[PDB]
Amino acid sequence: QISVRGLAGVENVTELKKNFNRHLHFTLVKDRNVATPRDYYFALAHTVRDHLVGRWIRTQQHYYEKDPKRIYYLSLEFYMGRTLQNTMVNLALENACDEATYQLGLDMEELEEIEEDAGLGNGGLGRLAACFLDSMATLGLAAYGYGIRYEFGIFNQKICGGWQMEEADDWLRYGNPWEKARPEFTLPVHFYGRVEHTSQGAKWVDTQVVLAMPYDTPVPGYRNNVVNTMRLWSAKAPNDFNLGYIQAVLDRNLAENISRVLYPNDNFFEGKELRLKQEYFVVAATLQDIIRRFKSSTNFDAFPDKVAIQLNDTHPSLAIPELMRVLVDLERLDWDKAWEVTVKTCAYTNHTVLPEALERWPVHLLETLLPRHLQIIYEINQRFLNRVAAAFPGDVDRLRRMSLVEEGAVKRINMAHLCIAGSHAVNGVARIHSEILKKTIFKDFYELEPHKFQNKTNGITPRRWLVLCNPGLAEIIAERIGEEYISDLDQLRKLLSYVDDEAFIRDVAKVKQENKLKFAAYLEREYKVHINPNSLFDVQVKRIHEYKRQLLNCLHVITLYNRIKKEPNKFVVPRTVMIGGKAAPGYHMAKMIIKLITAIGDVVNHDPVVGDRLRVIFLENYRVSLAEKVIPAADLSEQISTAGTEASGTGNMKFMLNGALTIGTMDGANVEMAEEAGEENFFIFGMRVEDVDRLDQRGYNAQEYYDRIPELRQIIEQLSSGFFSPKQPDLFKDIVNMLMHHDRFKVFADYEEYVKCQERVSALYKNPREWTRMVIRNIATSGKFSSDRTIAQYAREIWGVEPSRQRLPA
Amino acid sequence: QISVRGLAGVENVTELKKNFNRHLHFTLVKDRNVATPRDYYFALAHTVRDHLVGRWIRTQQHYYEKDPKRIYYLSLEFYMGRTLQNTMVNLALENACDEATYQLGLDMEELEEIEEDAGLGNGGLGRLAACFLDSMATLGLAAYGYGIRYEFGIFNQKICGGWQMEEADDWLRYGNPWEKARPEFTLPVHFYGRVEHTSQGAKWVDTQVVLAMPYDTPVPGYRNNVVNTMRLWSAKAPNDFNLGYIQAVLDRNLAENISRVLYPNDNFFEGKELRLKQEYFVVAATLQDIIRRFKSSTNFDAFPDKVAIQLNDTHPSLAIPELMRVLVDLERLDWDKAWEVTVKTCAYTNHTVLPEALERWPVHLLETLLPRHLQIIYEINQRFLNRVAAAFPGDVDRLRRMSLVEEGAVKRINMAHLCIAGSHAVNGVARIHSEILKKTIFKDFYELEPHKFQNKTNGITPRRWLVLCNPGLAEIIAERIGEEYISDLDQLRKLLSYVDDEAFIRDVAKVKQENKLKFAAYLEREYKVHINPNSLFDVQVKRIHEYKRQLLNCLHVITLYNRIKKEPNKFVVPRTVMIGGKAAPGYHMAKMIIKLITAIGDVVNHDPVVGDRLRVIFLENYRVSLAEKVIPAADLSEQISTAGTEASGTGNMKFMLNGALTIGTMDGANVEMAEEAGEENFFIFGMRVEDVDRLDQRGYNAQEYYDRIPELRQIIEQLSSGFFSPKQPDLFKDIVNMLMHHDRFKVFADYEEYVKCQERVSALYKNPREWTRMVIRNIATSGKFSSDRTIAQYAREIWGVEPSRQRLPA
Ligand SMILES: OC[C@H]1O[C@@H](NC(=S)N/N=C/c2ccc(Br)cc2)[C@H](O)[C@@H](O)[C@@H]1O
Ligand SMILES: OC[C@H]1O[C@@H](NC(=S)N/N=C/c2ccc(Br)cc2)[C@H](O)[C@@H](O)[C@@H]1O
Ligand SMILES: OC[C@H]1O[C@@H](NC(=S)N/N=C/c2ccc(Br)cc2)[C@H](O)[C@@H](O)[C@@H]1O
Ligand SMILES: OC[C@H]1O[C@@H](NC(=S)N/N=C/c2ccc(Br)cc2)[C@H](O)[C@@H](O)[C@@H]1O
Repeated sequence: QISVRGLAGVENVTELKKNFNRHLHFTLVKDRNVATPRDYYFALAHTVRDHLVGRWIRTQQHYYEKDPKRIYYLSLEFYMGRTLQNTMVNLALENACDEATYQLGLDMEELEEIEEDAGLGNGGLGRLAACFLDSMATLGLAAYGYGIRYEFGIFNQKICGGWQMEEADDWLRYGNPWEKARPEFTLPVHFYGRVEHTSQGAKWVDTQVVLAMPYDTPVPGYRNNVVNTMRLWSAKAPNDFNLGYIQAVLDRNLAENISRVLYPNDNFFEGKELRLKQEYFVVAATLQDIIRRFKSSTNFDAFPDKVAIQLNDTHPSLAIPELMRVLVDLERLDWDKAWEVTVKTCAYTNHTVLPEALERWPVHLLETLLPRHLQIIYEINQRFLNRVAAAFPGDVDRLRRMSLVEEGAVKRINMAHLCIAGSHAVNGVARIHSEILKKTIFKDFYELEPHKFQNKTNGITPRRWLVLCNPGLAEIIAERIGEEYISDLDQLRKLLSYVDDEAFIRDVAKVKQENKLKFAAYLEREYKVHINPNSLFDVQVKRIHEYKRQLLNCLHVITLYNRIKKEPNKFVVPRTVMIGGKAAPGYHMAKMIIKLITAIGDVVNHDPVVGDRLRVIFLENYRVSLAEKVIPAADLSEQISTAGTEASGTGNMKFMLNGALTIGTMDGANVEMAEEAGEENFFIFGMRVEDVDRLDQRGYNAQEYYDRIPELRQIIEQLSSGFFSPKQPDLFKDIVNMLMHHDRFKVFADYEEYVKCQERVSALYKNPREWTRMVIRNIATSGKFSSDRTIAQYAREIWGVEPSRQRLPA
Repeated sequence: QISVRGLAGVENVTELKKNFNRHLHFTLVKDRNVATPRDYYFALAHTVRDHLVGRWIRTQQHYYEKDPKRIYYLSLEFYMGRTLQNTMVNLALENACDEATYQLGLDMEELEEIEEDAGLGNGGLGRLAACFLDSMATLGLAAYGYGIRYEFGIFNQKICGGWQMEEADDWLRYGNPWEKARPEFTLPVHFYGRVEHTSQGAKWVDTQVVLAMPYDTPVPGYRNNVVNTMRLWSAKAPNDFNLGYIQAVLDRNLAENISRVLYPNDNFFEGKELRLKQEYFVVAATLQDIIRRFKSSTNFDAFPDKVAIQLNDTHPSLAIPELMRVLVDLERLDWDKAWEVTVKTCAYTNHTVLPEALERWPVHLLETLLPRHLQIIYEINQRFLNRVAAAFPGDVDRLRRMSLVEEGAVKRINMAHLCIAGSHAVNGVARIHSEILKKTIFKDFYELEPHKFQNKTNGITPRRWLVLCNPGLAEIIAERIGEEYISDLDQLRKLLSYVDDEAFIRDVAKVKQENKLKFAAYLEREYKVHINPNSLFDVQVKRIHEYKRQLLNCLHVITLYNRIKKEPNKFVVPRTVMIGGKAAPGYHMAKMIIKLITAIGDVVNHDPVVGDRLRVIFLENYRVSLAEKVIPAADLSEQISTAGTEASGTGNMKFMLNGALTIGTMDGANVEMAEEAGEENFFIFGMRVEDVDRLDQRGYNAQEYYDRIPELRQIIEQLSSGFFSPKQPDLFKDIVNMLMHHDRFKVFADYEEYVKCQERVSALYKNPREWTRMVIRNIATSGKFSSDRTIAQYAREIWGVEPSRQRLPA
């Protein structure tokens, strides 16, 4: 039907149809009489996956013959979403499969909805890993993603009585057609035990063993015939485990619990032993696999020439002492040589500045679980601190600030300090974030080793985040500038010469309207909720966090409601305000915020005076597949974190690429987005980082704002008095108290500017032509935010490898 | 190569080769450079399984269109062994696959060794279920096997220092190519809760729910294109289960533990809650599936015309009150009608008379776990006992003897009594066993309802137990009488006219010698143990039980050793004595017996004076795949249970079919085997049932035997003094004490006759011609012991269905 979806050739369509029937029969053991919709999905998945196989074998074979430097991306999170459409897109099979299924009497889009998200991540960090894998394959890098195959991913969110309920994400229940178990590479991982010092070095003995079994998932590049591997480890008990009899067999569950569930606590570091076990498990299995592949090329001098390990935050930081352990204890390298190898191999990416999220493991935990690693960390620390002492003689406070070991009630290891010490490169994920790292939280480290600190501004893949989710937009763009932009997103700049083109303006606006109608219909069908598709779609989707300031959004919503109620017969630009995102299960304030949003909806949506001029909807179970639907439909992207708190954001880039305008603070990548598009084409408001700093020095007094802004006072009074919870008048007392007395994120301080800026948004929307021209100016300058650009920068400036857009033979 | 293995046509071989390569590539994601032996096995399994698919779909479709009466065989055990060769045999694909793999440079027999046994049973009862499934498919019956998909089957047995060690049988670790998950038939099973009595009947409420997910395995008939289903249930937690967060997800293991492991305690009934849960789980899921299929044909009068449920022992006895529960509580049938339906639907097969194996569930367990079922059982009991009281007025002791409820310390439900009450047919498994049921343990029930009691003598499938495991024997038989005997085993009688045929005598003896050489080589290669292949292979393989009297065998072995040591330069017929079998992990005496056997081996095998004249080997990890190897190799089958204790035995029939002579007591099916072959062609010794009864009346005094048999005294003295355990002189004091003071199985009482009978065995073996002629007389009369005969009897006399040897279209 549409051009960017590929050719639907006669031969290909015929072959797809016959392979679909073959799989239905031989693979699913069904005929058309008894086949369920799920059977049809699986038949299609197997049909498509067959096309990856040759490319996958020949890609890995090529890496064996050419022996390039290998990139190992270590993450505890890979937020992949669905795989079927992505695979079809990257293989140019979409139209052919659509035609083939149509002729078989099936709707392919309906089949696509059957696939579970691989929800193996929490939010931005997990999704970044996934975009990165796609870009590495598209850029022809010999790259592997390594993580954990969680049996249960991020919980499914249900809203019951306005409250978040969690249910287990049993995503493997029907089987996963995109994975291949690799039992021949099953590896032992060691825990507990004790250290013995012999004549010939230390030995880690009396350990408990858990097996690590790998599962490989393909990562296809965009039409280049490259298929890379994501290898995820699953925990398996050894067969003699605990081996009264019945109990011993049942107790195998204990060992296998390691890979059972993704930790969803993205707000607050919890020193939980099971989490520590997960972190070591992925690291130990991965490093043995890396070393095996390196040997199948004695001389570890060449190790950093053939291996790069990227640590996605500090979660896999144990790679540093584990690499030392293998090199010193097993390979018998001297300490200094081993250390040089380690440093040159490892690089570390930081994803946050919030102190409560920093991993600081109690020493007593590491002592019991990983006694040899603790010893190694102590030795790393002593040698590192000796370097600090030599560089800054007499600066004793610097020594305690930089120590990997934190003294206090419980001694802790600061994993970020370990990562900086043991890496040749440290990067933040947006220019302002990387600057904050050099100036504030890692200032001491920057002063010691300034060459280590880099920036790598985040990006998103334009395959999933434009071609897949918004084919209508991709197509009208391709009609004018061709298809090359899909793997060279900077080419979108050519769209600037179309900002005055009446045909293009009409098409951009039409695609948005179509996306909005489609989403308005998705809401009615799957959720029985009714929305006005001519309203401005005002969207804030992201995990619920105080720093992300969904509360500020709530305050605006109530302001709009109160203004309408005050002057009911005055015209206002109709809005559909959509907020969605999951709260970490133990984060009380975040759960209260969700309840607030639904409570506002309950009042606003049923007020007859309001009509269809304002609607507040909580988007349930926000996840990658829902993002693919809502983002193309959005007019306004809410990116309103307190300046200095959102390291980068990536949702912001998704909205920019898909034709929404952004209202945002100068925080994270918003700064660079505004810089690319021009500040005139962005709705910027609020404190800058410097203003926040000024406010902290003075002391933040929320009362001052309450006293001087009558509209804000009214909202707080409504919240306190039970206007939004008639039967539980004090329901929101925690929220009011926090806002009034302990708001780390200065919600009131940005309120006035936010509301005024929102008025300017409404003003522009009244003029559809000018709204759309500004939209074109955003899309046209979104090129920098391709993860292809990000990955090319990692490759050249950190990994020491050249990307390549050249095809492998088909 | 050999005729009974089918045609290796050019077209078929070419197609097998190409489908093998297709699976290696597309299914296993490998090419020949990196493929492991296990990959080759899987490629072959997938190639063969493709051939089942059309037949499987068309068989089930046929049952839907013709709507025959369906047979549901309920068992907690299905001891299937390996599936690959069996599938090839039943599809006539063996030679073609052998040729195809040969041309690809692979040894098919080597590939076959890679397959794990499906070890979903303990011994005879589990293996009987498997033979029965094969026969039901071969006889064209619309039959389903229903059980549990245990994650862990019978433990793998390791021998360490002469002691049994158990390890988990992780048989699904690499995936099972013979199963298809059927998620659309996932069903809820209820536990705990409480009963409410409303205006309109009882209601079972506040239950905990565990999901039952079915997995289908094909059961191919012998060359008739019939493929029946074995459906095994797996336990799955519902998604809102226990839904702090992390723990709730980890706790899902609790629910799923139901299908985790097979109970291996075949010696002693343990009232363990988890076992009770397994029993209800299989019953509840199966009955819903049965009823669903029955409705997809309101009127339950026709239920017994369309449904037969066979209960394999009392393990699925809860089917009776569960059927009542569904009929009364859910369908609202009156009690008496529901009961009539239930009785006409259910039949019960008893497999033992040993009191300690009888299931007697504590009332307090059923009260908590299954409160409604207990109420139903109480009501069944009252109505049943009212019938007893009317039939035998004033016989108050009969009332307490026949009650389903046993009074005592803890009240218990006698599940065997429940099964008799609620079934239209009760059968034993060999003529003498069924007689014992009528005369002793169920005498009261027989007197009340004599029409209910039947015999169905056990059988084995001649597909697995001749064609598959002994193709050489199958072939020399087919050369003379054709191939029809394979599904009509009575035709083996035609071999009687060959007992004087010199060519046939030579061939029978040659096949045995070849089997023995092959097994002698298997022992050296996989276990590094050295045996003389010209010795008599004296084999006792079966689970270790006091009643099976492996100890009696041990006493003979020691007798032979002592006689050799006494007269070293006298000629004796060389023997290789092989004993194998697993002991239930909590059965101390059985574990002591294994240690005794190995301890005897340790002395006997290293005595220079003995030479290669006597060797004692413990066959480690006896299981179906090992039985397939050792049984064809055996000369002498040890079937030496105390008369009245082995209900049937089936190992006995396997040896008879494969050319071993039998030394045995007149117990179980041995009686009928001797009757078929003629007593002159069997080595019968020892007490008959009547002699055992006489001895019990008098009182069994082991001392008397010890005092009057000098050779027996010597052995006991050697055992006591530490001759067989020099470093732990008292190791075997438990064994001696048991033999001397509390031997329920009268080992000493059969000793003299056993030893004398064994002398007659040695005498015959000295004359190979006469040995072989007697062997021919055994094989030729083994026809009655085909499970095809057994199943045809069940079909006609219990299920009310006619078997059919007619082909379905290919
Ligand atoms: O879903 C059923 C099972 O499938 C198995 N896959 C097998 S046998 N072949 N896959 C081949 C394959 C071919 C191409 C791609 Br692109 C990916 C996999 C997986 O190993 C199991 O984990 C899984 O549960
Ligand atoms: O760079 C990608 C994105 O990274 C995000 N960091 C995230 S999701 N950390 N999660 C941390 C975490 C900690 C413990 C657990 Br258990 C789970 C998650 C930043 O907040 C975004 O600004 C940035 O765009
Ligand atoms: O082993 C990998 C997985 O395979 C799956 N089988 C699938 S997808 N098709 N089978 C088709 C089939 C075709 C013919 C026969 Br005869 C039996 C099964 C099973 O459902 C899983 O339980 C198993 O783990
Ligand atoms: O009819 C087939 C065979 O049945 C056998 N019974 C067996 S294996 N019962 N297992 C009972 C059992 C009880 C509890 C558990 Br937990 C496990 C097994 C008889 O002993 C044989 O004589 C007979 O030939």
